[PDB]
Amino acid sequence: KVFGRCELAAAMKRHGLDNYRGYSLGNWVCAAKFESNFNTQATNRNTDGSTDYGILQINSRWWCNDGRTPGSRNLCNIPCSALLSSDITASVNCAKKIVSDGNGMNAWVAWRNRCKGTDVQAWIRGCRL
Repeated sequence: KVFGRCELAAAMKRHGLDNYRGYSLGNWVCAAKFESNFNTQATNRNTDGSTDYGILQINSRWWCNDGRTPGSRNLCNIPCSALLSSDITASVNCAKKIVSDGNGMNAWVAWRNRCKGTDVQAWIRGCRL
C-alpha cells in the first residue's frame, strides 16, 4: 500500500509515534517519505547483503529475519515480510525498539540527511490529526 501523507501521519499517531522518545510526528512522516516514498512494499538490498524492508526500511542485519542474512540478529522477533504489510503495526512496533537503542532516529540515514534540522512539521501541516 502506498500511503498518503496525512493518511500515514494519522496511522502513525494512532500507533503512538507522536513524540515517541521525543520525536514529533513530522520526523516519522519525513523519514517514511524518504526511506520508502510511503510504500509499505519497498525493499532495498544493501552492500552488506542485508535487505531493508517496508515503509521505514528496517534492516535485516539487526531487526528482522529474512532467512538470507547470515549471522544477523532478529531483534524485533519478526519475519521481515511482516514489515511489508499494509498494516503498519509491525513496522511501528519495531521502529520503537530501534529508536530506543541509543542513537535515536540517526538509525535512519535518510532522516539524518534529509529530515534532521529541517522544518519537519511541514510534513503534517494541513492534516486533520
